Amino acid sequence: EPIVYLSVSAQEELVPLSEARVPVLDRGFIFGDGVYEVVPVYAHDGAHVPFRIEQHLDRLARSLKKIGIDNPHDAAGWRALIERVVAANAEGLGDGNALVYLQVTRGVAKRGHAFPANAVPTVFAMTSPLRLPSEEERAKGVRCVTAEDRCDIKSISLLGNVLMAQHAAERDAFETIQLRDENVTEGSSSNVWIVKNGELFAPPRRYALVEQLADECGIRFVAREISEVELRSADEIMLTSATKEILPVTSLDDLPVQGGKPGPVFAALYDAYQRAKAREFEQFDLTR
Amino acid sequence: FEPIVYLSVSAQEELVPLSEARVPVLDRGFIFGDGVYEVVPVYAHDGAHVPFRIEQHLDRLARSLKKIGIDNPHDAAGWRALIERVVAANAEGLGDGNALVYLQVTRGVAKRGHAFPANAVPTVFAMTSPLRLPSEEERAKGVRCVTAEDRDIKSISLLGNVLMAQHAAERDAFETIQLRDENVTEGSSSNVWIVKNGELFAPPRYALVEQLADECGIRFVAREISEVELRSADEIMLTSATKEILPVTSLDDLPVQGGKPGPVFAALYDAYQRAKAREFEQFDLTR
Repeated sequence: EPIVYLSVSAQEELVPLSEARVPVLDRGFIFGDGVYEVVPVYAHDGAHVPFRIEQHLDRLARSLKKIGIDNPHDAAGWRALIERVVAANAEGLGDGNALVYLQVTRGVAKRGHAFPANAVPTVFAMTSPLRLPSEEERAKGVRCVTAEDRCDIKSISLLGNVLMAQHAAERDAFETIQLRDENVTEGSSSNVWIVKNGELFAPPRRYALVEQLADECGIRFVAREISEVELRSADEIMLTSATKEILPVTSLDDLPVQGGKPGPVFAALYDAYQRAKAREFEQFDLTR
Repeated sequence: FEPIVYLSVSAQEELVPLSEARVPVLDRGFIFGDGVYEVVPVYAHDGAHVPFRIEQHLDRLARSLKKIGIDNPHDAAGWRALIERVVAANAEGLGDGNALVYLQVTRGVAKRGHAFPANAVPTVFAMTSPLRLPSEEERAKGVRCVTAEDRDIKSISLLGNVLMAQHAAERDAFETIQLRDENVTEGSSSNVWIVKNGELFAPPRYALVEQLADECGIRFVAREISEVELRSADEIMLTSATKEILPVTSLDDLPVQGGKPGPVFAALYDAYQRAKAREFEQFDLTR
């Protein structure tokens, strides 16, 4: 059985794999909020010798810096941890090649996208046998296929969204509205709508609920690209999400949205949102 | 009041205090970010807690699971019952406040490998949390937003890489080489190199393969590699810490040139082994 190292909330253990478990609100589990590095450790003369250990640890330090996690160890500290985990697995590795897998996450906190204040990184390290490609694979070569490089789903690979939410928090902002090719896409955790001349717009697929609310109110809706210039000259801007319901945006990059007050299309859609709730409450009361 | 959460791992389920709820470290939600989530608002009304648009939320969940090839653990009724259960277990704690239910499904626990594991059993996690809706003042005054560009690092948000590794597996291939704007980017778990007229190329930003090239006298250039250039390359290679360097001799069922590994591969592979040899000799000397 693999013996692994795990440090969570500043407590560490070196345990059989079957005993190693992480809290469900670790941001590595909820948000994919972490980095990893793999160090090959080659069998040689009855020892296990890490390869390019300094370059790998330098890359890990750069990955951590890139996402704002303070490195939990200096180079000597990581080497010692690697040495420890390999030696604890000596019998299982035998004289075969191995790899050391290192993972660091932003740690455990209440679920929320931006960086939490009081978080201590989680560190996981394990070693497993490494089977290099065969003489035959090397002699014959391998087969590859091509595909288009890869959004439409709510996945838990959310490091992107985390960084955009942190981007907003750093600027004392509620949300980051993202642009691609001078067109509006979405917020880190919300959908974006605009109003011009009493009509409602969203980027091309919309969202059934808000479309239904617009319909109810007699407000025309069209999904089409919204340019950055159109966003900055909108009559209203709104955000929606399950947890935000619908909210007006009245300042954008520190400039006011039209007069800086919420507008009448926001007021109409917000009241319609509350009627949609009222109707579900009434259906609930009837069944009850 | 300690929140009570639901957890199902490797086909075993429990309803436990939050402080007791933990998942195996090799859960693919932890290692690869390989999973989806849904949030259902649960509003306080007349002493009860009433889910809002629960059918729409569960339909989205079902579609997302299907999209990434995870078997859906419940039908709509089953999900509604689980949600009802989790909320009732937390009744005392929610009081007369609004709440949300957070549902998360991952591909489950296996040996670390990017492609889908055989007979994997999905992990399910559900919890409640208080929901504080925006204030009357936030609604009255509105909120402040900023803008940024929508977008390099070895992260554990790897669901895209998983899907590209599985794409190769589905096709009995070793790796998927990705194209963007008809230029090569990278493999699901490797870097891609080509050779043309004895020169080595990689897409623009390995120090190691560049070192190996230099040792061999082989000119290296980082520049965009088009799909056309990839398909007509003299050699194609993949690199990673665990693959070292390997020759690609077939690409989408067409041979790479003659279909056999070429001389630049042979040179770089031997240089890779000399780099290992030197690290061993330095180790032996300090030992």
